Amino acid sequence: SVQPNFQQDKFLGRWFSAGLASNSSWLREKKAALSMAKSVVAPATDGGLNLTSTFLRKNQCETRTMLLQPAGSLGSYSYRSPHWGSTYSVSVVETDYDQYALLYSQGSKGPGEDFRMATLYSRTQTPRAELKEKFTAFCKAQGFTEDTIVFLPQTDKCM
Repeated sequence: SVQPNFQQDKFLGRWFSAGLASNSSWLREKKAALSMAKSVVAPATDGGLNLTSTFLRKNQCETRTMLLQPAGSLGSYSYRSPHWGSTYSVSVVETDYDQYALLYSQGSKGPGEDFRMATLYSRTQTPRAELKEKFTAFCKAQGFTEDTIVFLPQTDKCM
């Protein structure tokens, strides 16, 4: 269920984490108390991607980097989390490269297999209405209910 003819080089660069849906209420709640700054997608050695997220947590700038290892079809990745004792499938399901990308993740190993999440990445920090609806429509088709779909607070700090 990857974006057809996915081109990794065009997915590189700056993105803003503008929305999320998840079946984990804990995760949604933790994320919403953060303020998202910017994300950066960079090439990784294994042929995949390094995803670096910058955010505000209790008024402090924080950064986290995740290695997205190539999995199957181009646009699909695996993320290993030692903390969660789990591996997650991560897929770029839909993107036009220059405005939005929709990512979908679910566990593939360990207790994390119970976990599902959709993310809206936008090239602009405030996405147009058309892009927000693209995200909500995707989330609804994937069985996320209305109150599990979150638009995330943003910040201009940390940059």
